[PDB]
Amino acid sequence: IVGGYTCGANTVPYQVSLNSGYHFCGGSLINSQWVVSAAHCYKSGIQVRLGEDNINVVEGNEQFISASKSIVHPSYNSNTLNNDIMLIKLKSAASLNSRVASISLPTSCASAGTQCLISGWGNTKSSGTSYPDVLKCLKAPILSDSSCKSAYPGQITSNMFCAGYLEGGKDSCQGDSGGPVVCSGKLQGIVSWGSGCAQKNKPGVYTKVCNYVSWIKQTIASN
Ligand SMILES: Cc1ncc(CO)c(C=O)c1O
Ligand SMILES: [Ca+2]
Ligand SMILES: [Cl-]
Repeated sequence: IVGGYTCGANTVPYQVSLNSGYHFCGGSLINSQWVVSAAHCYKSGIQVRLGEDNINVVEGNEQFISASKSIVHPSYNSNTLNNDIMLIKLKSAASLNSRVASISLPTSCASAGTQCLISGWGNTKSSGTSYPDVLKCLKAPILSDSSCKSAYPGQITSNMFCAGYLEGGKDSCQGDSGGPVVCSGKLQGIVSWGSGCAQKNKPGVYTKVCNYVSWIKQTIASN
């Protein structure tokens, strides 16, 4: 996250770190046994780390649970990042509490200047490299479909939205991938991609979760 703020320990209790010896991606806890992330975050040997603030210090609220199964979306395209969504089942149920809690799936999609909370352990610099140890937060509105398409010609599908600021300075960034965008208590986005970070006219692009809820519920109900 570039130009955001320190969230505060466990203030984003649905935020997960995906760990293959190091943090490589975010995710969102959607019930005691399931995480949603980006398909582009897929790899074997995932440990899900819940209850995390400092990803480099054991602070006392962590639950470390191995993935038993990963399900990349049937229609995921790695070239276009169309359908950039995957589900991860935990080998054991997370113990849900005030600091480890699932985030509601949407019943409807979000719209315009709906303010959203984007979070992750990604890079905090635009033209440098600094990875934070504690979770960073950005409040950002969803941008118009027309603005998003104008910003990224021939790249934005109906399964994508832009959120952030066309003036730049505030954005998601590398290592935020797969993390949440929460708008009025609902998981509406997954951190998907961008052109650099916090560049003018190049806001973050997000997986439109509302398109995927029937697939998420069907998949969870049969696995
Ligand atoms: C610009 C930019 N924005 C977001 C992400 C999230 O992964 C990445 C990397 O995957 C990136 O390069
Ligand atoms: Ca920790
Ligand atoms: Cl910078």
